[PDB]
Amino acid sequence: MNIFEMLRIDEGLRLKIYKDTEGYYTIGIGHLLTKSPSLNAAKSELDKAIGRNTNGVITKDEAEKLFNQDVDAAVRGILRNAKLKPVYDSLDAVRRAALINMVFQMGETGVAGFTNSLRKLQQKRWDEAAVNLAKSRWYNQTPNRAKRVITTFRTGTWDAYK
Ligand SMILES: [Cl-]
Ligand SMILES: [Cl-]
Repeated sequence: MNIFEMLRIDEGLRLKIYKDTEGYYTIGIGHLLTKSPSLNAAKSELDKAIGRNTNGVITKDEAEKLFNQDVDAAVRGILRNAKLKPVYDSLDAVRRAALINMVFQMGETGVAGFTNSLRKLQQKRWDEAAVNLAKSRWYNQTPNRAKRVITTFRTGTWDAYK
């Protein structure tokens, strides 16, 4: 298992523009196009992102491409964030993937706000971090996915994904 497979399971794959769990226009493997309620804006962002007149539909290779760019960027965002980096550097590989998953979902900014949990992760207090992480809008809005990431941080295994 790896970050790519993990996220492909959490986000799924859709080749036509859809609305995500927050009602925002997205495409491919959880690639957010826009927070605007205009399908046109969405289509415009899509064209711009792929580099062609898409008409709201893309190919699988196209989706994979956005996915790679997006994973790459999440990592880079982590490495550039003063709050995130130290945590990521302290973690094992399985656990790093869970952090990446959260940043991909909520952005660097969002995750950087989980101060208490971040501290607990840094300290390697697995159970305590899991409990704190669960006290969040994130958990309450997407509990199944949140449960999987949380278990992942708790166990340092891919169990939640097999
Ligand atoms: Cl892009
Ligand atoms: Cl969920």
